[PDB]
This record gives sequence, structure tokens and C-alpha cells, in this order.
Amino acid sequence: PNPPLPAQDPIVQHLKLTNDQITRIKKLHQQLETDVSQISMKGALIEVIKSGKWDDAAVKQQLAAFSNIEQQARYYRVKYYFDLSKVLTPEQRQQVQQDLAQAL
Amino acid sequence: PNPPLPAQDPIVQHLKLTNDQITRIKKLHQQLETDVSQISMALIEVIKSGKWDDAAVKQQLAAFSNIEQQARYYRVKYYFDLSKVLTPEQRQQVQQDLAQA
Ligand code: NA
Ligand code: NA
Ligand code: NA
Ligand code: NA
Ligand code: NA
Repeated sequence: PNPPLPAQDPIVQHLKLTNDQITRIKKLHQQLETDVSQISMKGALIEVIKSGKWDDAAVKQQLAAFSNIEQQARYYRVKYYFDLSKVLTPEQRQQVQQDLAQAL
Repeated sequence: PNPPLPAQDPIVQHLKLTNDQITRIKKLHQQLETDVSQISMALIEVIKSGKWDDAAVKQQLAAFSNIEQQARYYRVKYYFDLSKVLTPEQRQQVQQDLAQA
């Protein structure tokens, strides 16, 4: 669950940010990318489909591994929008908060 | 995730399924939706508050992940069960589409 680049992000592109705001959020986004790339991501599901034999333990395990990774990624995504909103005016913040809610 | 009905699902729509195959896979799809609906089911506040709440963020994220784990389990189970009514050629195509996803 990655936030798009600010230039591509629907949540921020319609905010009418100043150049100073743009620079700060770009820095936050690079740092988001840096952090997520550091999350350890160490064919399982396809084999059980291919074998025709259900392997309950292997499925639960692979899915727990993937959920654990995604969870961590989502932690940084949440922080990213939290940090981003610090550089906003109250109006902009309310727009961001509303946009995030609509995404649910 | 959740998988669409067979006619709208990129993984199975190009398989050239028979009416008998479609009827069965749709019953599986119906059971999948039922099962997922039976899964027992914060972040906005931190934006509004401006105060980071680390424990609350992590809690919400753990609860959501536990749910998505369960939903993905049924999604995998769905394609496993689905493939039982397919021909060996169809079955191979489904595995290839899933890996790509
Ligand atoms: Na606009
Ligand atoms: Na870097
Ligand atoms: Na997950
Ligand atoms: Na179909
Ligand atoms: Na997750």
C-alpha cells in the first residue's frame, strides 16, 4: 500500500500547495520510499493450487508473512500522511483528512 | 481480492468455461462471499489531532491485517476449489494468471 508520488497523488495534487510545501512533501515521500524499501520481504500459494492438495499450514504461513510485510508498509503510509499534514493550512488539512476518509 | 464474479474476473474469464463450469464456480463464489462476510470486523484521528498515537496506529493496523489474512485465505481457497472443475489446460492457465498477479 504505497502513496503515489506527490506529482501523481490525487490527495495532494488538488491542494494548490506552495513551492515550499511541495519541497517538504517530496522530501517526506523520498523518506517513505527509503523506509519501505528496508522492510524485509524474505511460489508457495501457486504450488498448493498446482498440486491439487490443500496445504493449510503453508497457506496460513505465506499469508501471515505477506500480511506482516504489508502491515509495516501501511505504518509508514499512515505516518507519511500524518507528517505531510503538518505543513498544511487548516483548510488543506481538512481536505486531506476528508480525502483519506473517503479512501477508508 | 475480493475476486469478481467469473465473467468479470481476469483470472478465469478467458478460460472459455462451459455453462456447467460457470454454474459451479459461481456457487463457489457465492460461498466465498458468505464466508468472507462472516469474518469478525483510529487513523483519521491522528491527522485531526495532530498528535501521533503509536500504539493506536499499530493496534488498528494489526486488527486490519488479521482480517485481510482471513479474507485472502478464502480467496486462495476459492481458486483452489475452482480449479478442481477445470480441465488440465484450463488449470494451467489459471496458475499462470495467478502467479502474474
Ligand atoms: Na481540482
Ligand atoms: Na534513498
Ligand atoms: Na494482509
Ligand atoms: Na465466464
Ligand atoms: Na495487511
